[PDB]
Amino acid sequence: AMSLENVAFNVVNKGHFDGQQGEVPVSIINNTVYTKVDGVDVELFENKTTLPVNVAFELWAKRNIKPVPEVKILNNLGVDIAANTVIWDYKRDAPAHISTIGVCSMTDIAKKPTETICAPLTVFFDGRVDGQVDLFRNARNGVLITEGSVKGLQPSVGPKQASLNGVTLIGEAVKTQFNYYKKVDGVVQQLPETYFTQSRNLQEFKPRSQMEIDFLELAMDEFIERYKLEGYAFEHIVYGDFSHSQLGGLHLLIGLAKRFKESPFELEDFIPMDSTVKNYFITDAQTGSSKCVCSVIDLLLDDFVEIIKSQDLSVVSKVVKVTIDYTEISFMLWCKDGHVETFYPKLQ
Amino acid sequence: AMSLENVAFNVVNKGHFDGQQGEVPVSIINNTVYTKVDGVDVELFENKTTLPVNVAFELWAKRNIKPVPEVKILNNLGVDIAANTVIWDYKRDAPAHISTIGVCSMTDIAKKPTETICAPLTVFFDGRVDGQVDLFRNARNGVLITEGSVKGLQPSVGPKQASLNGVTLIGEAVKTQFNYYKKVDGVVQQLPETYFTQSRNLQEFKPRSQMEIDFLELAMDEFIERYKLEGYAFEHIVYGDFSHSQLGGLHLLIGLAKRFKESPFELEDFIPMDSTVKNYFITDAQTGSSKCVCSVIDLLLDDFVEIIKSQDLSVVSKVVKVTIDYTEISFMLWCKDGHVETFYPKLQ
Amino acid sequence: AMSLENVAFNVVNKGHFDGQQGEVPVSIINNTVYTKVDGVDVELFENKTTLPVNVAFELWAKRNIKPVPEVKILNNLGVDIAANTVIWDYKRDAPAHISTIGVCSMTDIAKKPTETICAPLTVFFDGRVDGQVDLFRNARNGVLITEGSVKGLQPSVGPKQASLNGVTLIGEAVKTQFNYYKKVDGVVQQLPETYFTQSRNLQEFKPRSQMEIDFLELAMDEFIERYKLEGYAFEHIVYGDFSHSQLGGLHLLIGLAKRFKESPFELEDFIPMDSTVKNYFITDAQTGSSKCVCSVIDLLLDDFVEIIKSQDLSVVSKVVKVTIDYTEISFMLWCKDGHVETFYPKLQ
Amino acid sequence: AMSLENVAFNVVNKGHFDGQQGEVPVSIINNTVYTKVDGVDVELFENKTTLPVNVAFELWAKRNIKPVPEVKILNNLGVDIAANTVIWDYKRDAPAHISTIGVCSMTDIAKKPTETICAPLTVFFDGRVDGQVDLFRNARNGVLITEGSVKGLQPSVGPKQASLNGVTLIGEAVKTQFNYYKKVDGVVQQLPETYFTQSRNLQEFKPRSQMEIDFLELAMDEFIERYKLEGYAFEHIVYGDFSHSQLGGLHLLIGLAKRFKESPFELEDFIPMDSTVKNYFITDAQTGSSKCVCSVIDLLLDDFVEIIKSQDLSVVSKVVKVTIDYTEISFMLWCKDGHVETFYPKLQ
Amino acid sequence: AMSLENVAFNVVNKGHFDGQQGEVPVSIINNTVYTKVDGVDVELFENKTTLPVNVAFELWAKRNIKPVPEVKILNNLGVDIAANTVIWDYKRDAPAHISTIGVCSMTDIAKKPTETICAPLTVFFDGRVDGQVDLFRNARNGVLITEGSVKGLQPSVGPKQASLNGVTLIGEAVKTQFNYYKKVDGVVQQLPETYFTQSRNLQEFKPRSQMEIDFLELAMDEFIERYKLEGYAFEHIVYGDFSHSQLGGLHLLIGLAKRFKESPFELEDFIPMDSTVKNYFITDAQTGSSKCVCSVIDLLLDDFVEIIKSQDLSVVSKVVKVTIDYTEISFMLWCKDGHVETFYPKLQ
Ligand SMILES: Fc1ccc(CNCc2ccccc2)cc1
Ligand SMILES: Fc1ccc(CNCc2ccccc2)cc1
Ligand SMILES: Fc1ccc(CNCc2ccccc2)cc1
Ligand SMILES: Fc1ccc(CNCc2ccccc2)cc1
Ligand SMILES: Fc1ccc(CNCc2ccccc2)cc1
Repeated sequence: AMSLENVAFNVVNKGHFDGQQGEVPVSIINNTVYTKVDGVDVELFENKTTLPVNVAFELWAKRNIKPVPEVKILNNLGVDIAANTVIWDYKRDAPAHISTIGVCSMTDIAKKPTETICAPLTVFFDGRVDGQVDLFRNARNGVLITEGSVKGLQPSVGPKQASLNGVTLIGEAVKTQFNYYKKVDGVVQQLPETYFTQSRNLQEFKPRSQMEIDFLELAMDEFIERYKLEGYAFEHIVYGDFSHSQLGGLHLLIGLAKRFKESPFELEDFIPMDSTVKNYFITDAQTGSSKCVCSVIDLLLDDFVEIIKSQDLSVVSKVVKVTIDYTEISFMLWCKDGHVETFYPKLQ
Repeated sequence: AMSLENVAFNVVNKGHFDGQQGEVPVSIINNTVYTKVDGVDVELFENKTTLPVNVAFELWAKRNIKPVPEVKILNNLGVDIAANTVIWDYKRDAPAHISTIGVCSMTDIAKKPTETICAPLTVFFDGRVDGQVDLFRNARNGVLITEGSVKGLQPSVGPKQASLNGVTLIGEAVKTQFNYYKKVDGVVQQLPETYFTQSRNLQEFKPRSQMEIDFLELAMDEFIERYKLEGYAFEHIVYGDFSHSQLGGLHLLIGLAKRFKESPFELEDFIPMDSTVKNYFITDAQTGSSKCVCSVIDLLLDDFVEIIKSQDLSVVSKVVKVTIDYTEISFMLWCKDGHVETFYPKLQ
Repeated sequence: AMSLENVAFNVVNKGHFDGQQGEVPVSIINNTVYTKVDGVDVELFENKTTLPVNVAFELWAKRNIKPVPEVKILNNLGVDIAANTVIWDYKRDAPAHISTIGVCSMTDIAKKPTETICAPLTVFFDGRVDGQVDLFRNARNGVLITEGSVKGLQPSVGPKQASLNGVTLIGEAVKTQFNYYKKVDGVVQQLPETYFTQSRNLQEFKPRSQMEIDFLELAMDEFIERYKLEGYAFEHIVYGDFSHSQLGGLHLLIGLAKRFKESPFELEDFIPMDSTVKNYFITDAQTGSSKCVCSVIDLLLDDFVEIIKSQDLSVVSKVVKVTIDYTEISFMLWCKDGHVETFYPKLQ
Repeated sequence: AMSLENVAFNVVNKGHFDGQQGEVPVSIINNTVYTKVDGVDVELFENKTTLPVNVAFELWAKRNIKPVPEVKILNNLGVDIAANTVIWDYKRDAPAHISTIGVCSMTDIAKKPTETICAPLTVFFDGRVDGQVDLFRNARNGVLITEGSVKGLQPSVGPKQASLNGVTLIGEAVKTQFNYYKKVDGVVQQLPETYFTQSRNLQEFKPRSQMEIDFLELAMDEFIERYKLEGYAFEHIVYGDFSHSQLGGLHLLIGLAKRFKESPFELEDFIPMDSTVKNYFITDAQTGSSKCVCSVIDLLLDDFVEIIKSQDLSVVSKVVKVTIDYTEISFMLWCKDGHVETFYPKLQ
Repeated sequence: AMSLENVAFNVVNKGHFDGQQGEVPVSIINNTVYTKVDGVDVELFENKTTLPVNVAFELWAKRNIKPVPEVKILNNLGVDIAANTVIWDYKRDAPAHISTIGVCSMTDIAKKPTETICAPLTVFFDGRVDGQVDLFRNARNGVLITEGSVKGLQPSVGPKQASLNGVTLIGEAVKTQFNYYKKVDGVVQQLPETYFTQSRNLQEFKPRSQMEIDFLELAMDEFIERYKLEGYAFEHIVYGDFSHSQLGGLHLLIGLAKRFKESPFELEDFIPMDSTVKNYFITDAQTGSSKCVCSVIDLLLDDFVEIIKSQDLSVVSKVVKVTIDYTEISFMLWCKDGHVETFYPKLQ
């Protein structure tokens, strides 16, 4: 017995849709959902999605309030829909999927993922929910996350971090590291050996290794000397080159964070969404150096060092493919006389 | 247990809100209420009101589908709100009243007209509903319509016509003529002696007396001779004067209807609402004569002749107040040498 | 090379999208698509769909401008999507299907109906287009219309009428009667024996048989005597019963059209869409008789007489299922002492 | 002292902006301007323009309520702006010009047409307004309409018809035929010899010559014999050819009007604006014949016969340029063995 | 070959419109431009302008991504339009000019600034673009910025700072100080000797002279003693007077910045735009002192000291006109017994 007034009642008294019974007066004026509280209209939800206001309101209310995989991971693993839940994309203020399975009468393509309409879709199953592991086994295409082992199925250990209500974190009171499983056309497909991005903020950056603690504390010349990174172009790639009108390098987020405490800069996120490699139109406020498309990845500095110090440096220009967050991130490695010149996450 | 989906279910399966149980998927895109019918969004309601889309949707669904007094009569009798119903203003595509009594949680000022909030409002009571006559007796201010006689109360016989779902008609299968009662500050008022407008369409005009049958059939000179209307300016007032750049007269709808069969014309209803006297920016397509504000009343021709012959014709210009549809309509009577020049419903 | 400006160029110079090259300046203000014509913004399209303005603009521009099956027939045959065309629903001012195959990059689920995403959808194939008959043979689910005979396949002769640009007509200069074929899970289905609705307007009604010519010309008592329809309740079912406050019967459009010449009435199409049985909130302007849900079907009078005389009249109330426009329409047959009382298209 | 509330006061009490003083409460909800009338919001204006709601409201209120040249004539004469008035385009529900001279503070480029900003614009001057003829003399570019003769200036007699409040008419109580004058770069131009379109409706068509009276009354074979039009392709050009799937000809509105009495048809005005030649996506309801772009001109039949008989019929295909409504209209004349095949207003 | 999809393709792959070829799917829902990225709609632009969504999208995409003069400077110099570029007003989230020259088909008044329509407009020319200096020479009215000297033309050295992508900065890797030239009616007009505002933030304030370093470090009494500013009312003008219910003075931004580190305050920018003198409705959170219109200018403290210590202090109240950012900023100087009382940027 689903209604706009019942969804709004749950939002008011529970913080989200909890399945409780009751109704509150609701008014819809344009893209905002209001509720009458003692004679005054109070704002409950503002629709920033491409879905009707009341439909988006309900999907937001029915969002998954448990630690869930980050949207970048589920996209990298080809997820089209989520089974009996709404994975909310907080980076886009909209559902990660536009169609649902057993969530909202307006977006539901099916009530159960067993329906033949779901067959060609990679459905996401949450093993922490009863019967979801069995549904993964019966579905043609899908992705499964589990807290433990699923008998017979070879797991892929995922990232330490999951997104809890938009807050990406490594769980202390909750489990955020999941075992991942994928199926394509009924066959369990083996997930590749992968690196993971650390999902850190530029303004809230914290080092997660001694190399990262040393990068932010030590100066450019002594860090490169301490970690033997001579001839690997860290001065351009990680640190940046703001001397000319076009910003040079600055492809690792640790280098951007080190730069941010000295000089502020405008990172224009021209495609606001979650991805393994993010692109920004950067403008440096101190020098006036700028780059229209500055591809930035947040790898653990040790992992970027392991990738860069595992490449052949004798080719003028070659594509270096690396598996990060399950997807193959192609990099452009440029060399000269046995030393690196640049190594950026190649733009496609 | 009121909801958007339940109101929409009733609209789909019953034509209006009938109190039935059930829900249909609803989507709100801007000011339109849609419903999913076999995978396609079908339009259910387009909000032309100043109220939120879903609030207006519900009040429209909960509209009174019985013959009710025309909004002009209800305004003339100073009604503010309706008791336990929604009088829908089809001429404005909105409720006749913005606040309700026991209809919608969003517009309800009270659940029962007995509440002290209703005390200063002239509440409309429908005698055909059980207990509404008793509520009129207990209310401080109000208007009551009844099909029969009320104990002790002296009635006022209203118009022959009522509005059934926007279609104004004189009932054959239903009763449309009501007894009217009014109360101001607890005191049963004596309603005035009044004329009634006939509420006819220009394109669907039908004569309702031998004088009206003769007006439309006979020529100007013959009709005025037959009914001895010489010196009463019917040639200007009723028939019209399209010889100059400014349209002369044409204040009675019977003369507009006679004119409409011969030559078409543009009536610009610049204030779309129901009123005893309607104003139109008229442009005659044949001659090119026009009038910015052409006040038109639809009186029975016999009633207009009775009013015009009941006047003193010795004043150059005087205001002639006539009680029509219970309200006092001011007319401007202009005379010259004992004869009328014009008699129009005063632009005030 | 698809763009908003190119679609708009085609609309301006060709009347619809014809694949021509060129661009015109376009401006989008809210839900309207405008074009600059000599310095003035001219309206090109107003979006009445649930899709983004520019997406709907393109699908409308790319609509099928050839006689196509009526949306009621296509729904009745369970069609989900059209192959390499846009069937435009003129009764809803929106595409008949929200997803396309090889039409618009925004709505396209696939470029060709052979893609595995189309497999569970009943794709509509137009035999008049090269290679569409072969695609029907290869598709798992689908509906096929052809002007001629298909090798091996047993046809179903459809309605005489098709919809050409929203104008339903029986072709004289074009062919509008199609052979229909259906496939479910790869198996060519045997379509049922069906009656067809005549798709006539209330205001533009024309008789299509001597019985219909006699119905509109003769009086109630004479027609029923001439065609020996005594005891079949035609006086209530077809003609109508406007004597009481609730309109009795009036389920056949021929009786509504006969009534319309004498007295006008308000048909409130509360679910604006194309269907075999249409429901209307009717209000008769002469009597004041009304019905919230008045189910109306436009069968050829001969076909309704053949259906009503092919029934057992000994049950107080039974459901009579009739295959009309390929779908099973349930009727409610009410009898008393061997005679009919009512026979309406069941409100279910 | 201009305000939204004062414009709205004038609209309510005068039908349009008359310069009167006073204010009424106004509320703006989205694109509609409402006014509070006795506690209920009444709609005053719905913005169908590309301008802000209140700006468009004011320009509409300040529209020219005198017979003015039709927007097709004003465009043909290359007018950009009107001097101290608003020419309202009723075919587009918007001002004919987006910028004003002494009308609205929001759209005003200048308070007087003498300002140097107006210098490169062809300003329209209405001779019926005091001082407008003198302003035409002083302006660099402009168009002037007058009821009488202007000293020294050689006139161009315009169309018999002008547009009075959207109603195109030939004045009986007003003058609608104007003398036209044009100036380009300070030089009084000699306007060309021109034909005029008759600006008639398809549904409200009236013949304006004996040839037009004979066209609508006589049959195709009789009319062509009476007026000796053998070999001029009137059977295709004027009458139409609905035998094939593509509608043949039908370029003259008199032939469309003759056709309309017999069979109805859908004229899709895909570019809603006023022009000398109008294009329509036509669909004939009887035959099912259709044409994506059917160019239609309303010339007096005598003028079309004078044009078609004034041509050389020995070229397979040539462009025939005709001055109509002051603009050069290109026609495509197709001949074969000394006879016409088609002569349509060229799709360019 | 300009299109919405091509502009959106450039925004996605280049950060701005770079002239590249290609298209991405675009959807417009209300005032937001979305793009389909792997089946999910990602937001690309939200229209905060008074222009149509797609028109504003294109002008924003085509914005000048080089250091350009600040909008306050170009307004002060009377600029109406920019030649073959879009100067984007980041303080208003809209183009600095509503009409373009060779940028967008919808906003273009001309393709080249040489067109006679541009003649009365002060067109902005960027000398850094090939042929723009020659176009300035040929234009009737205009403003020209150059990095070097233009033979014969007497330059005006502009501000040290220019706006690079909304970030106002003094160039280190780019040149931000330009030579300015102006022409009025074909004549090169001599630019006045002017002071420049420093364009600093209240929250991000940095001193740019020893006097400013001393103002923020030293207390009120020792700064005024060190710089001999006794009897010049710096205690009221620069520092502020929060003792009464109406805030006293606080007209220099350096004084506001000094105050901000001690006590926070609400600066209500009631006219959000770039100007030499900014007005704010200030409310001091600590004391509760407030001023409806508090005019604030950011002059270098040395320049304000040079202006105040160059005035005659014997008049009770006089207007002191000073040229700042090329425009004459009139100040109100109030004196008493040879000492200043107040000196604020006079409100007009
Ligand atoms: F839970 C969900 C998480 C993410 C999504 C959207 N992923 C779209 C995609 C599909 C195929 C390949 C790459 C991306 C949908 C639901
Ligand atoms: F049923 C209804 C019918 C009419 C109304 C609105 N009447 C407004 C009014 C109030 C006082 C004097 C004049 C007009 C409200 C409900
Ligand atoms: F051409 C088209 C015509 C019609 C449609 C929509 N039919 C929806 C439907 C699906 C299943 C059963 C009943 C109705 C889609 C495309
Ligand atoms: F009164 C008016 C009537 C018409 C207009 C608009 N005419 C636009 C145009 C300009 C140049 C050539 C062709 C068309 C503006 C005001
Ligand atoms: F690049 C541009 C920068 C600024 C503008 C807007 N300046 C408007 C103005 C005009 C006259 C005097 C004062 C202000 C337009 C384009």
